[PDB]
This record gives sequence, structure tokens and C-alpha cells, in this order.
Amino acid sequence: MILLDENTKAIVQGITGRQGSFHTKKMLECGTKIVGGVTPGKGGQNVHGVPVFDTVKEAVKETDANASVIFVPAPFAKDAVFEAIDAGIELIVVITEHIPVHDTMEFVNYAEDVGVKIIGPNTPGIASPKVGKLGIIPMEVLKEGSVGMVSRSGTLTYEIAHQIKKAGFGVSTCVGIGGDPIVGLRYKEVLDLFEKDDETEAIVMIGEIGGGAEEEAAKFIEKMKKPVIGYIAGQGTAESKMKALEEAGAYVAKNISDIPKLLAGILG
Repeated sequence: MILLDENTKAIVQGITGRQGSFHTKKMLECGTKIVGGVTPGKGGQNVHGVPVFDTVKEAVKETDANASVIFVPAPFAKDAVFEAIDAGIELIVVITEHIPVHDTMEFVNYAEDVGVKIIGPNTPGIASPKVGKLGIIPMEVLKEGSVGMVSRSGTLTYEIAHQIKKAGFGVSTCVGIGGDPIVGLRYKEVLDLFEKDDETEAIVMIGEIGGGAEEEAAKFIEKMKKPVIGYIAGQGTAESKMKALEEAGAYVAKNISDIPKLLAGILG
């Protein structure tokens, strides 16, 4: 029951690509333990000091990596995820957008049976100020703290994170579950992980209209020990989600400005 922590040793698949190289630089800059990269035919090289391997198996061998962040283009992403799963990697963050849904369904199914954690696809990833990030989340809007954040949106999450930080609060772990129709870990799994994360004292759950992801997580919130603040953008409907969250015991923020106010009441 662990996501990103001090024991994380990650590899970057698609490390030589433009996006992979740039984000590897930014991940290194915030202290992320990136121990290797993978790009067929680039073995032996290095990107921003990180050693490149031709395959995940080779990379895992020399580094004992237990996590991977994937930037591989959509047509080749499924094979990259299977490669990471085949190699024993337990946490796989899939940044790539536009992966054919049947491809995603295949790797999400394989991973769940094996017990691997897939974050995404089409997600900015995960960020934990204390140890770094796996993905593209802007660390400028986060500072070390005890607020756990889970969302399935992009920009909105940063706007909210910005307001939270400006109000003086820090984040333990921020996780984006992804914006595609089929994804890996859902709200419930992330909330469960937050419940068992000593670094997390309060949770900010960000949703929006459409789907039933928030409604399904409401069931779990009912038995959670840690306080949950819920915010739904776009006020299946926003009202339906706010009602389900409120009935489950979550504290519903009507406006983003209410989130820091509730955190002040909960955390001081």
C-alpha cells in the first residue's frame, strides 16, 4: 500500500524523447530518485546524467527500480507498460495521452491481476514534495505538508493546489488518476492509500461533472478516519456528486476559496 516514497527508485521509459528528457530534468530538480531510463538502441547513453538502457529488464537488473513513468508515444505505450509489468515493476505512471482504449484496457487488466499499480493513462502523474514526482506536475504550486490531493483533471488541480499553497498549506501526495475512460487506480484506491499514509492528515478530493467515479468513492469515504474535503468543478451532475459526498461525510467546498478555509478548521 505505497505510492511514491523514500524507497522509490524510478526509471523513465521514453527518456530520450523531447517530453521525457525535459521532464526527467524537472523530476531530478525536485529530488526524484530517477535511477535509469529506457529507449531501445540508446543503451549506454545518459540523459541529464541518468543512465539509459535498451530495455526495462536490463534497467531493473542494474538498478533495482520499483517504479516507472512512461512518456512513450501512444502507438507504443501499451508495449511499454507490458514491458514494465513483465519486469516486476510495481508502480507504473502512464503520462501518455491518446492511447487507444483497447490498448489501455489490456494493460490495466494485466496489471490489476498481477497486483501492479497503474496511474493513468492521460495523467500528469504523482507528486510528493518530500521525495519528488513521477510525471509533469508543476512543483511550483506545491510545498511539503499534510494535505493529500486526488483529482482526474489537469489545470483545475493546479489552480486548486495554488490556492492551497497560497493559504499556507502543504501537500503530502498529489495524484491524478487520469482523464481517459479506462484508467488504473481510481478515487477509492487513492483514498485507501491516503488513509494508510502517515504523511497525510486531510484529503482534498477534486472532481467534476460526468461519470460516476466520485459517486463510487463516496461509499469508501463513509468509513474513512481522515477528513475529506470535496470539490466538484462545473457547478452525473455536479449537484449529484456534491450530495453523495456530503451524505458520505465529506465536507463539500462550494467554491475553491472554501477549500483553504476548511483546511484551516481541520488542520489549524
